[PDB]
Amino acid sequence: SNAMEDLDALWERYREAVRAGGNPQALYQEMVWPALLALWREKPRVYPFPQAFAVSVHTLGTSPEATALAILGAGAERVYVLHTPESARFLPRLRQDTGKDLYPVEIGKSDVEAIYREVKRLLEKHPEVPVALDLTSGTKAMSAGLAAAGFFFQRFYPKVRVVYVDNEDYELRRPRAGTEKLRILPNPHEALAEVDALFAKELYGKGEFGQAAAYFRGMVGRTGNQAYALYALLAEMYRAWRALDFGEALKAGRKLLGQLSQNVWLNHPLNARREALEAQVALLEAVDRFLKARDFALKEGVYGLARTLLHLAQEAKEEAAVLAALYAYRALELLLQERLALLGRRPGLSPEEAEALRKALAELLPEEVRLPAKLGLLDLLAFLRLKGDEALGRLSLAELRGLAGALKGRNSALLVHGFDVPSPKAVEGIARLAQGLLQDLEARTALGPLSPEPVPLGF
Amino acid sequence: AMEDLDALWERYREAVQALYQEMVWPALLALWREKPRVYPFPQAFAVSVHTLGTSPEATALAILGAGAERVYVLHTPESARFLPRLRQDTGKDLYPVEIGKSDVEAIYREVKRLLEKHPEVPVALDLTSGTKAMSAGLAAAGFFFQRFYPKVRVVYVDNLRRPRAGTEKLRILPNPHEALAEVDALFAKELYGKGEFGQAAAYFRGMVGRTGNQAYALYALLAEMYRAWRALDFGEALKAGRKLLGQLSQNVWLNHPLNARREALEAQVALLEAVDRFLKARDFALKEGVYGLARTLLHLAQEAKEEAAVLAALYAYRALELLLQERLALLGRRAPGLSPEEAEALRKALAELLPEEVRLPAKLGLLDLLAFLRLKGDEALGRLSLAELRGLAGALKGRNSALLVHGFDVPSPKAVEGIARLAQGLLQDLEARTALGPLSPEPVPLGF
Ligand code: NI
Ligand code: NI
Ligand code: NI
Ligand code: NI
Ligand code: NI
Ligand code: NI
Repeated sequence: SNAMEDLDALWERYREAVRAGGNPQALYQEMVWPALLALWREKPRVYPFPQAFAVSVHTLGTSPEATALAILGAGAERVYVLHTPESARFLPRLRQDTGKDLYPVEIGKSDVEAIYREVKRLLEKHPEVPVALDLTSGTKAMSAGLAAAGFFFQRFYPKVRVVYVDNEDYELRRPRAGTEKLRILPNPHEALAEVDALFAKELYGKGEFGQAAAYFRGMVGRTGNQAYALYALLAEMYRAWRALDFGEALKAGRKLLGQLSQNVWLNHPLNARREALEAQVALLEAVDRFLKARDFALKEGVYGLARTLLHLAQEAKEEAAVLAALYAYRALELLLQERLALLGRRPGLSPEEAEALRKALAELLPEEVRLPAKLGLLDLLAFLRLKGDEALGRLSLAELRGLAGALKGRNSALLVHGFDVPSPKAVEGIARLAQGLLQDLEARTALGPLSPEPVPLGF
Repeated sequence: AMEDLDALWERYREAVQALYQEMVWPALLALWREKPRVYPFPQAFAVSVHTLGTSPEATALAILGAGAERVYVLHTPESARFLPRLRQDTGKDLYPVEIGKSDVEAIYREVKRLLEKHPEVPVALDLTSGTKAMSAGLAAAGFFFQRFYPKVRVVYVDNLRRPRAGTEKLRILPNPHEALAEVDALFAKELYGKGEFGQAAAYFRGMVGRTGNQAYALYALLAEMYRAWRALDFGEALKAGRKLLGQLSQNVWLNHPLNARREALEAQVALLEAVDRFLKARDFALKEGVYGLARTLLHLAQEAKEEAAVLAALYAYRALELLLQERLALLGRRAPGLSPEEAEALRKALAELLPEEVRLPAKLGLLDLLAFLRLKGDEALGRLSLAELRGLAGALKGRNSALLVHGFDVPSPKAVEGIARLAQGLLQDLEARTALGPLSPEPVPLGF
């Protein structure tokens, strides 16, 4: 590699020329710079891994040489030079040492805002190709602004990379001739493994449990730390729980508690809220078992199911009305059914009862109106309240008559058997009624801490 | 105090580098000590972190300017020889931390540790001194961590051959969003790409509020149309689509990027119109609205298949039910159109499928409706293998048995999958018998 060799020889000759005592600036300009330029012309030195760039953008200040090296090292077809007004005079020489067509763009020395604007415009212009942002030359504000722009815009233009010419200083108070290397400045997200936890925590606070679980699981692979696995389990539980997959939720929670039990994890932050987690997993057990059993005697399973549905209805209430009404309807139906289970039957209708019920329903809304084989929602209200039901007897008639409209419409909704779009006031009425019943049932149940919200992550 | 510094600078230029030291330095120092000059708007800092390269003076002025009680100095091997002068000029004790000159990841690690140590106080990250990799690294770390430590700020000392002594200003470096409002736009696009249509709509609305441009109001109407569509509120979706279409008709917007997809857009809005008609009439003669409703429900089922299997089962059940009901409308029947020879024939058909004493409810269920439609030689259903009808029979019986309707079952993914495939075939058949236009399926690309 002769160019490299005759260059090292020129560096030692330079050493002796400055040891003799000449002004080393001109001795560098004549002795060294054309051989270094030659070395980078023939074979650009890039690290850590070689890359192809379609576009390169370069801040420019006092030192044209390093920018020339950076242009040659990125090897882009299209080249932009973000330069201060003073350094425009350097652009012909920059054009000559480099042999590229340059696109100059003038920027004030303190104008960081303009750096941001120029990067944004340039990425809108080149949105699908690898782009190199070279911060080597310029004021601290220009270079830091370019790096900050690159890393920020990587979120929307993932082929952007930030680069710079790393020079190592080695008597001769100057970088050694052949040691400069074009490097990629690593993104802080890339370079810090554990910061994924921050992202995960953020996503956990907003209830996006699946994505938080993904961040935790991948962090296990990257950093090799198994504590995050536990966090993953937790998020997955809350995902399966919110998805009404109670079996998957219970499985994940049991695995999590079994991990929290080992001595190796006694100091895991999740052990600080261990009581609440055991209460929640207990809820999951009760619900899973009640789903298998369909027995309305197990009050705790009915409670967990209904409460989960009501939580989902309240979360859907503003942006997904039809969904919300579906959830709320199933909750209220379950709760009324447990009320009936307090009595004898699930169908046990005597004719004195059937007649008295036609009376009750008729007086509510015409006694000719007929009653179906399985009891409706308002049907169920009338049968239970007709039997003086404590929480259903407390009902106000003003509310009752306005609910009556919503209660007939349960199977008639878009997502069950009909085409109704729900009236939001009807959704709120169903939800409020369901909530009062949920509270009465909660009173006659054996409950843990009763913590609705997911557990705080502890870090 | 500062006028005095100016007098010293004119006297400097007249007496004209060590004379910059002796003449000017302690007066500049003293100006920064007495009242530090911080811009654009001053503030207090609890923690200060400084990279240190070859220029200890600017770092001294930065340490004074930030006014922090705890000062961390991130220095190179060489830079250690500057630590006394720093302590002498600032009059502060310093926590030194050694770094390599291009060890950027050690800068990132240090900032991370220091922010874990000080999570709820204003922290100034000063990049004035250091290699390009050190300063760029500190700025990058500051802006990245700002999302999780909002009180972090990045700062720097802003500057004949020397800069005039009184003009140095400790400045706060803005992050890109602070300096460029329009990037909230980019955020919108990302949300729009992920399906969170409401948040995209709100973003575009705010952009109209600030920039005063109505094109982003068109984008907001687009996102709101898709949000209402996804929520199965076809009235509001039809509303927003109508208005937007009327705008893209107007001449003021002839170059709007959305017009670049108008042929798709129109079709979708027509679809909404059809659906609205159907929903008001409950009349299965309106084939277009049936197709639009069933297709929306099937898209929702597919997007919920992985994570929300219960919800996806509900969606797919409703789609399949609507499609079978339309197949029934072909024969001019509904839901009660039974005669005894037919009911018995269906008992024998169903029993042969699954024991010939089965009960048929008054109103037909999914499996009952399907077998009945075979008993009437309906074409699309008639070309099912008896094997796959046996394999679908279980999932077809659980129509009202699912957790989200009348029962408690969790779906097997094969059951939801098979019901969604059956409904898909019926949907293609109905697609032949409608004219819904170009009908691009996914949301139209924003066009920027
Ligand atoms: Ni040679
Ligand atoms: Ni990550
Ligand atoms: Ni979401
Ligand atoms: Ni919640
Ligand atoms: Ni039903
Ligand atoms: Ni989709």
